[PDB]
Amino acid sequence: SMLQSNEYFSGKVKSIGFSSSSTGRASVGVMVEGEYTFSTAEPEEMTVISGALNVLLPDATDWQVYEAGSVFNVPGHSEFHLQVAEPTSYLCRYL
Amino acid sequence: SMLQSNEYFSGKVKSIGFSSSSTGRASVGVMVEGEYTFSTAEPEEMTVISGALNVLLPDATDWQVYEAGSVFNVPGHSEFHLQVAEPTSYLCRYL
Repeated sequence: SMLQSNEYFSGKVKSIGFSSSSTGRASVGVMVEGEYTFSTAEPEEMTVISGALNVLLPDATDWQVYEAGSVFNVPGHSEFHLQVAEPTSYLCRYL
Repeated sequence: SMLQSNEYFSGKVKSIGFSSSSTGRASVGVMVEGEYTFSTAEPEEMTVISGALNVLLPDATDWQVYEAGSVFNVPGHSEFHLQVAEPTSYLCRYL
C-alpha cells in the first residue's frame, strides 16, 4: 500500500493520501484558519473529525456549519468552498 | 497554527500533527499493514477512523480488535503494540 503526504495552499492544508478496501481512495488531513476553494474530479465525501468547516456547495445557496462528527457530500467535477476557524481534521473519500 | 507532516517506521506510518482548542495536541494519520511498537509520553487517546487495529495495552493480557469508530486509551510513559492488516486511518490525542 502507498501512503503519501500532500500539502496544498502554501501549507495551510496537509494530508496523508491512501487507498483501502473499506474507504476506496481517501485522505486524512488538517486545515488551518482560512478560506479555500477546492475542485473535485470524482464526487467526494467529507467527514469532519475535529474542529469545524463552513461549507458552500455549488448547487445550494446557503453556507452551512459542519462541526465534528458531521458528513457532507460534494458532486463530481465541481467547485466547493470552505472556511476554517480553528485547525480542523477531516477524512475525504474519492467516490 | 502549525501543521507538520511526520513519518515513522520507514514510511509505514505517516501523519499530520496539529494543535487545537477542542483536541489539544493531536495527529491524524494512516498506518499500512505491519506490526508496530509505540512509546507514549503523555497518555494517548486513539480513534480508529477507517480500517482496524489489533491493540495490545501494557496493563492487560489480551489483544483486542478495534474497528472503525472505536476509541481506546493508552497510559502515559508506556509502550503499546499494534497490528495492522489494511491501511488504517486514526486520530491520536496527546492528553
